[PDB]
Amino acid sequence: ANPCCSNPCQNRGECMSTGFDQYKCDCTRTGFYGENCTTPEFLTRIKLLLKPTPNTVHYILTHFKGVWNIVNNIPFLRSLIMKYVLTSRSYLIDSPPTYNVHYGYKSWEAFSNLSYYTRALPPVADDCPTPMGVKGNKELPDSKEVLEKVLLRREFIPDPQGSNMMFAFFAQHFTHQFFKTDHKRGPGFTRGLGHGVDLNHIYGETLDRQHKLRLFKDGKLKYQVIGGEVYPPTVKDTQVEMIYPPHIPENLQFAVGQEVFGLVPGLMMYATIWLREHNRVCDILKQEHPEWGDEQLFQTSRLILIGETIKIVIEDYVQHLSGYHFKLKFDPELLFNQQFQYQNRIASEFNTLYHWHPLLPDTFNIEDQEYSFKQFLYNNSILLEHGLTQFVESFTRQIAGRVAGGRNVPIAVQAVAKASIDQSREMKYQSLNEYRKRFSLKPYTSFEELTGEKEMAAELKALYSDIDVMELYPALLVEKPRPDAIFGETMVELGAPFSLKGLMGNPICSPQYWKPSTFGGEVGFKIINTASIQSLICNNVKGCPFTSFNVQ
Amino acid sequence: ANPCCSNPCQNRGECMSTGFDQYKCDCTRTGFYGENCTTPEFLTRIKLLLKPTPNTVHYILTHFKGVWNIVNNIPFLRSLIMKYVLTSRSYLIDSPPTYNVHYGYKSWEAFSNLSYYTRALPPVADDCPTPMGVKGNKELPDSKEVLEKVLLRREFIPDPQGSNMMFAFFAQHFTHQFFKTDHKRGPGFTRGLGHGVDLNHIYGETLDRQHKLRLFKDGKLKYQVIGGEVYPPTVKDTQVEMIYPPHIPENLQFAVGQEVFGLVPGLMMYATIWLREHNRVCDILKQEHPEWGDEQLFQTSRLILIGETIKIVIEDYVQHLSGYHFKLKFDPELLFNQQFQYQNRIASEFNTLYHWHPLLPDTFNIEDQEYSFKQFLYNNSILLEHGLTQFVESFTRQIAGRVAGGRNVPIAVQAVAKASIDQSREMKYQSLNEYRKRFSLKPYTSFEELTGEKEMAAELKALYSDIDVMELYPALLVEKPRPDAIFGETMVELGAPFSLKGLMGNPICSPQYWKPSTFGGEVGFKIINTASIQSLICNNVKGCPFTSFNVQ
Ligand code: HEM
Ligand code: HEM
Ligand SMILES: *[C@@H]1O[C@H](CO)[C@@H](O[C@@H]2O[C@H](CO)[C@@H](O)[C@H](O)[C@H]2NC(C)=O)[C@H](O)[C@H]1NC(C)=O
Ligand SMILES: *[C@@H]1O[C@H](CO)[C@@H](O[C@@H]2O[C@H](CO)[C@@H](O)[C@H](O)[C@H]2NC(C)=O)[C@H](O)[C@H]1NC(C)=O
Ligand SMILES: CCCCCCCCO[C@@H]1O[C@H](CO)[C@@H](O)[C@H](O)[C@H]1O
Ligand SMILES: CCCCCCCCO[C@@H]1O[C@H](CO)[C@@H](O)[C@H](O)[C@H]1O
Ligand SMILES: CCCCCCCCO[C@@H]1O[C@H](CO)[C@@H](O)[C@H](O)[C@H]1O
Ligand SMILES: CCCCCCCCO[C@@H]1O[C@H](CO)[C@@H](O)[C@H](O)[C@H]1O
Ligand SMILES: COc1ccc2cc([C@H](C)C(=O)O)ccc2c1
Ligand SMILES: COc1ccc2cc([C@H](C)C(=O)O)ccc2c1
Ligand SMILES: *[C@@H]1O[C@H](CO)[C@@H](O)[C@H](O)[C@H]1NC(C)=O
Ligand SMILES: *[C@@H]1O[C@H](CO)[C@@H](O)[C@H](O)[C@H]1NC(C)=O
Ligand SMILES: *[C@@H]1O[C@H](CO)[C@@H](O)[C@H](O)[C@H]1NC(C)=O
Ligand SMILES: *[C@H]1O[C@H](CO)[C@@H](O)[C@H](O)[C@H]1NC(C)=O
Ligand SMILES: [Cl-]
Ligand SMILES: [Cl-]
Repeated sequence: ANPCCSNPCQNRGECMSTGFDQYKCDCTRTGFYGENCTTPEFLTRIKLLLKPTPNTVHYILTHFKGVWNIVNNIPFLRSLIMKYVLTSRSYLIDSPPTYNVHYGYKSWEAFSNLSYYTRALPPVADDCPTPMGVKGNKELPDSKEVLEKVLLRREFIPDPQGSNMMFAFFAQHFTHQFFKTDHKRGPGFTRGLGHGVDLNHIYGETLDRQHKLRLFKDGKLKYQVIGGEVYPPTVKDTQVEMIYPPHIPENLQFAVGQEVFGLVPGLMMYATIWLREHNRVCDILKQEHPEWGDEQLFQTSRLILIGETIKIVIEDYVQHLSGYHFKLKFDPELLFNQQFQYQNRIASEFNTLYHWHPLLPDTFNIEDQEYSFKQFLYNNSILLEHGLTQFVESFTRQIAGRVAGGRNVPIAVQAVAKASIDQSREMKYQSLNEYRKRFSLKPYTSFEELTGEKEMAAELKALYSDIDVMELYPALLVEKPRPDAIFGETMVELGAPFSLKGLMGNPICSPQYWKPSTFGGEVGFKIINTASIQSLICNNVKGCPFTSFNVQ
Repeated sequence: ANPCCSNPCQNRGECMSTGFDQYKCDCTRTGFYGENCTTPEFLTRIKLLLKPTPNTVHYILTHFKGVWNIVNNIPFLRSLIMKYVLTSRSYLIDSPPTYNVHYGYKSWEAFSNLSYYTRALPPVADDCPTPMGVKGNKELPDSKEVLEKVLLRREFIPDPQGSNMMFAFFAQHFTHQFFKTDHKRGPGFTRGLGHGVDLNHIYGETLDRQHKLRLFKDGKLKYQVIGGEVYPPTVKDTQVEMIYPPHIPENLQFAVGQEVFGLVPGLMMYATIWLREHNRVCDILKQEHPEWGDEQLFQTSRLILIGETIKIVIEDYVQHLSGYHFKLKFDPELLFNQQFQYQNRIASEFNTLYHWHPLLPDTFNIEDQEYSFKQFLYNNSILLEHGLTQFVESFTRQIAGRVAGGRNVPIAVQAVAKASIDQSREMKYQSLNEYRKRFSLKPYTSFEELTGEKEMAAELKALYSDIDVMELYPALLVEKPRPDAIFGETMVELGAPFSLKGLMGNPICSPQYWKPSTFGGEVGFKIINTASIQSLICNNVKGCPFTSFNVQ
């Protein structure tokens, strides 16, 4: 019965009830006016005429490779373009943040309480007649039916962009520092109170956990040596709580910053690589600063690793998944003459869209072994048996699955996929098309337009009836991909703003931090500015195997 | 020991050790270069040449009233000047924040741990040969001797700016939402995790406390009615913890957001006024929104009261203490085309400088009574006996003491003033002159220059020996005042940056919050934009007595 249930205000106008059955739209700074903020100002009309579509911009970025090779070697132009990428994306994110699962209006509680994920769109109010507001049936379709018909994998569909298992596990490892759902409280709550790239998945969320993981000599993290190789220490040694099933013996209960990283050896591979990297940087800093104590060595190494992470995420990881011929750049100085907020709050919708389970293969192929999900999960003995070198060589060669395009979620994780649907509903997510509008995208007018195809589209129409009631999460996984691409339009145009804002919003990118002295001088600073996924592997994995996020 | 102990890097350059007995200065973005960041770039030379001193700017702002009267009535020019006041002041504050009591270098711990006050200047390292670094004697002078010789009141010295007890108690009430030292941890730690104007001193720091203070009908806060007058509810009724001696009568144990506010009736006066204001705003919003529930009424009223507070602080409180003929303005829109960070971390030095105990009179004069400190402390019966109307009338008439100029701290609070000195030392504060340099002020070259007189200067020279080892806090209280002013140069040039940044950094000032719908529509927004100390009192105090921050 909330008069704002229909989501009447357009173009980011805010709806407020003015009585039991009346509403008012606040069109402040939208560029539009009128009852529903749909009448454009003159300069807004000009902007809408000139603005190219995401599909047009994507086409330009993924063609003309010869022209981009030239542009990439003109620093002024590369800087200009990267600057526009950062600013245009970041403008789509509210900062300071606004809504959350419990607040569809701005409040001090929603602003101040860091235990909530924020919300890019407010929840559908509890008293609205339908799940999506006023459109659709009284109940959304059975999530098991949605899952089985259009999400579950029949035959494995490989990623045409050539993403590999190094990419899949990097995505999981990296994102799991800021997607840490507090299941005790609910799906709209997080345990990652840093709300970004703080490397708590290496160092621990709390000071007591950090201190249990630290050696307190030379800035270093605790470790063990097994057959001459460095691995994280044990739960027994450190008293650091981890999630393991009872059958895992004490010697295989590795303790790392993030309590869930014993789940799969792919996570423990990266946990081990980053642990080694921290201790490597400690050695470098000690060489430069014989006068420094353990605490400053530890803290400075952490800041360097934060920098390395952001560098690799932009110039290797995002570079790869983007598919662009343009060479992306990690350069905080690009924002120093721009309006930009050095802060971030993690959005629930960002968490939801990043459930990239179709990346996962049917089996995990290491050396000449093909491990099932059941064999792979909670099995660090696989890591010890093969070693990091073989893990990297094998993961670099193994292709990942396509995320968009439908029917590619492995059956082994069907319950996780269903949970993503169900939890979106619990959190009262607005529809796909509302989210499309929120990120300046044209609403889909049919299910065939969404999928680019007839079969799944017809299945969805029978389930949902109205395209305006289609849900965000399943839509991301069935969406028509870009040509030979891993993702469709909605994934990129939502994903990119959340991602780049989260990376550049870090305080190390602010002008008072982005200085050599922050990182122990020019040598420390250069570790950040020259970091890559290859360098990380080369320095910390025996033999310096070749690696990349693309299969060969 | 540490080669950075002498504070060699100038002009906000950062010092890093490069060995046991060698340092480097990082002059990045300072405008200077060379070993100590003292060689200016050409543009810096020009800016230095043209830039007027604070004393010259203060002169211009406090003279030429006829010209300012014209300026104040030309909106474009008033906006231009206020914009420059906000941006030039805020530029002096590091945001995101950097140092704290435990970290003299940037670290993730210092950035992320909200339990610390931040630091405008890093602490003097523990292994430095002297308290201030390398200058001065091995120990600072006896703090009791400094207190007695130059701080303690002989005869009451009234404020020549005419500040009254409404002003004094407003300062105390307002600032104690963000100065809440966690004495269990130490003077460098805070319990005010909002780090700004969140009105926790009305609503409680934690959700548990807030919920005990709330009525859960119509958005309102609980209250009691004594002699037909509204007062805060009791500790017994609410179960909220307050600090009171055990003998205080049950009905006089008033429970409010801030646990210390039973300390003096002056604080409880403002607590009662704001409580009434919250409930008054609830009534207004209920009339506008009969469809709204208790939670939205409560939250929206809180946001409105935050706005009212910022409005009153700038346009009444700061306006008064500034002494300027220019009419200051609370207008978030002034910053929308500027680079500005909507965040704040409370600085330890801001806490220290705001210990304005000389404001306090020898006795508290209400109606025909003159209460001693002993009679006034923890004595809410005084408030009940006289009533709010009489409190306002009396405190509007009673003059407060001068803060600068020396020898005006009442002996009744001598232990608090001594603690301010001792805790500054414990927190390893750098010297007055280092702080002056940090805020673009010229170092004092003698004690006579500091005080503008001979007697106190001579006592200080005998105690401290070197002007470069004079301490910040006692210096603020002995500094030569501006002509017929309450403060000297150092108080204004340090206080203003911290103050204005804390006010404008609030999320309600950000573009996504600063719109009518945030506050329940134009009716709510108007409450903020028309707020004043006179209207606060008129709306909530029987008989609408005249009030002001200056004696008439
Ligand atoms: C390696 C095999 C994997 C397994 C066995 C697995 C399993 C799971 C499970 C059981 C959950 C909890 C779901 C719930 O709350 O009910 C989860 C959450 C999640 N997964 Fe995976 N997953 C895997 C790989 C990946 C990959 C490659 C990604 C790509 C980024 C990913 C992204 C996520 C995200 C973002 C969450 C939400 C985390 C949170 O909110 O705490 N997962 N996964
Ligand atoms: C009215 C009588 C007042 C009394 C009896 C009083 C007493 C005290 C006491 C006992 C403390 C705690 C000291 C400590 O534990 O280290 C304190 C702190 C403080 N006082 Fe006052 N004071 C009064 C008025 C004022 C006024 C008018 C101001 C003006 C702003 C003020 C500013 C402060 C500040 C900023 C603190 C530090 C708060 C914190 O960090 O927790 N006080 N005062
Ligand atoms: C942030 O919000 C959550 C949700 O309201 C708070 O968690 C609740 O706190 C209340 C009051 O203490 C408890 O009674 C509930 O059991 C908590 N859990 C819920 C409702 O999920 C949390 O306290 C808030 N955090 C802060 C810092 O205030
Ligand atoms: C913020 O920093 C303080 C100071 O280091 C932390 O408090 C300490 O916590 C450690 C580890 O639990 C204890 O050994 C000390 O007793 C505490 N010291 C003091 C002075 O209180 C605090 O835990 C940090 N807060 C957060 C959120 O990490
Ligand atoms: C020639 C390529 C220039 C690089 C800029 C493109 C980076 C992504 O630019 C995006 O394009 C979309 C459609 O115009 C907009 O909706 C987004 O706000 C914008 O960030
Ligand atoms: C005529 C003055 C109108 C402009 C208002 C200026 C408000 C105070 O401006 C201050 O002046 C100081 C001395 O120049 C500077 O050091 C500070 O950075 C600046 O904020
Ligand atoms: C356009 C008008 C410019 C006139 C500016 C008057 C400058 C007054 O400058 C003087 O500077 C001294 C600095 O120590 C202070 O002690 C004096 O109080 C102050 O009057
Ligand atoms: C309220 C005063 C309590 C402390 C006073 C004793 C400390 C001695 O301090 C002295 O006080 C004299 C009298 O004011 C001054 O003439 C001297 O300059 C000063 O050194
Ligand atoms: C989380 O998912 C994504 C998907 C696509 C992205 C594309 C881009 C490029 C650089 C872009 O078009 O902005 C960035 C981040 C992205 C994150
Ligand atoms: C906390 O103590 C102060 C003292 C002086 C101030 C002056 C000003 C004016 C407007 C200024 O010169 O900026 C603002 C705030 C101030 C706070
Ligand atoms: C505003 O939207 C409503 C429904 O959302 C529609 O009926 C109405 O016509 C719109 N008003 C205008 C003036 O366009
Ligand atoms: C764990 O992996 C090993 C190989 O390292 C494999 O032989 C074993 O079967 C796995 N454990 C389980 C429970 O499947
Ligand atoms: C408290 O105030 C009352 C007047 O309201 C006064 O008579 C009494 O002396 C005071 N109590 C104490 C303990 O000083
Ligand atoms: C700073 O370096 C200068 C060189 O210009 C040197 O003369 C001076 O001694 C240094 N600083 C100090 C602490 O004197
Ligand atoms: Cl990302
Ligand atoms: Cl202030």
